[PDB]
Amino acid sequence: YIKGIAFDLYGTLFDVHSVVGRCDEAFPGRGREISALWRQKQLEYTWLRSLMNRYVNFQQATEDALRFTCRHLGLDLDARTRSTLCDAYLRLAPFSEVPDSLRELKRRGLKLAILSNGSPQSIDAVVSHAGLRDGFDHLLSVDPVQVYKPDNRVYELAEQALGLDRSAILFVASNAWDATGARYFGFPTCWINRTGNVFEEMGQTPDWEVTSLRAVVELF
Amino acid sequence: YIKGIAFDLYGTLFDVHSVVGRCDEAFPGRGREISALWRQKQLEYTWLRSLMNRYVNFQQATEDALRFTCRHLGLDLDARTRSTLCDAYLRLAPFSEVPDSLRELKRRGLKLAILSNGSPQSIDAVVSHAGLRDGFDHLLSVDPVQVYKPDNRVYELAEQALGLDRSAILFVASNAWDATGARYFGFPTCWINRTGNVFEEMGQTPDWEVTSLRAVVELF
Repeated sequence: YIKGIAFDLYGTLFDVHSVVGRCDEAFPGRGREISALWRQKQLEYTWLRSLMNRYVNFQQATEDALRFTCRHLGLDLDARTRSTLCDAYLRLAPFSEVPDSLRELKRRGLKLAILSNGSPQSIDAVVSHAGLRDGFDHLLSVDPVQVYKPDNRVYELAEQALGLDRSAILFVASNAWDATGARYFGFPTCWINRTGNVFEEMGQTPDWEVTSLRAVVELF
Repeated sequence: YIKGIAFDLYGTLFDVHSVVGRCDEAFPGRGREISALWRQKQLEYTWLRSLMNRYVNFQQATEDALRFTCRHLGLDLDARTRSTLCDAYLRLAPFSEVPDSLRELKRRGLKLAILSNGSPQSIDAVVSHAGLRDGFDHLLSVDPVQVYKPDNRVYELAEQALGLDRSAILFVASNAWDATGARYFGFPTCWINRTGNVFEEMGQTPDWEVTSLRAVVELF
């Protein structure tokens, strides 16, 4: 019996493809190439920094990842362009079904929370901009723990804040690596696989695999 | 004053491009595509498994990564092909200058060791096959620590086995992420950048950047 739901932010509720536009507007033609690398370095820097115990918040990791991407592509990223592209993450667009689904889940009397790598500021900005702030009971950031996902200390944070046991909290994630972690932690996991990717080969299998949040609403 | 040198194995002393051949022989035309993904999942699985505290040796991680790669490309990887491709890693070919350089470093009275993610069996096979076994004082595997690089517990292992303080051990690595870790640990680091890549954006900078081991020999 689930009483709450924890959602990953970037790539699950909000689409990061929105960034490719701003990237191509700054570096015409290469927008897709920049965004692709940026996304990869962003994740890599959070994983590697947590392992070396050298933490910096998501915004710093994002700035560092962009600086590496441009330097790696030979692109001259000036100060203002840097700030501009990085500000794009504060205006992501929610996936089409996201807004209506959040309302229905909430209406069913479910506790809804966000467990993201983003800083408390980032998370706030993104959800408020999309005007979805009111539909969330908790907006959790990994920041207080000074470590990123998939470190169990991050997941534990969701269990504490919601005041429920992990077995009554559903974990919804688009990244198969994130779902693997939460599954290892003990959260019953729902994987949102819209693009038909395959799960990671790290010993885990989600409890549910759906194509969008729509299937989640109908799970209740 | 350096008294010993720790070397990363896969990609630093021995070339993993040797695998692309066996891959293309099994799946003609797609050999490069398979190898590329395989290498990436291999590293990802070691990082993610260490973070979830769900360790399996390098050989297992390698088998799992190949199984994901083929399933992800739509390729039918049968049991025998699986074993065959995986056995390729036990026969990698050392970079051209590697053999002669190892002899000169050793001749200079330097303690030489290998600190690799590979299993004790893997490491042994690879170096013995190339006939370089005798040029190494220690062949260290992360296995005993039950965790992979860049976890500091892995690096500490090199400092203990060589019986020297980290400041007298030179760390030679081709992967900029590996060099970042060893640099954080305290090892004076030499990065072997043959293909002109850029260093990672994780706060570190190697002490030396060279194009091959040749420059290392001339460093003494």
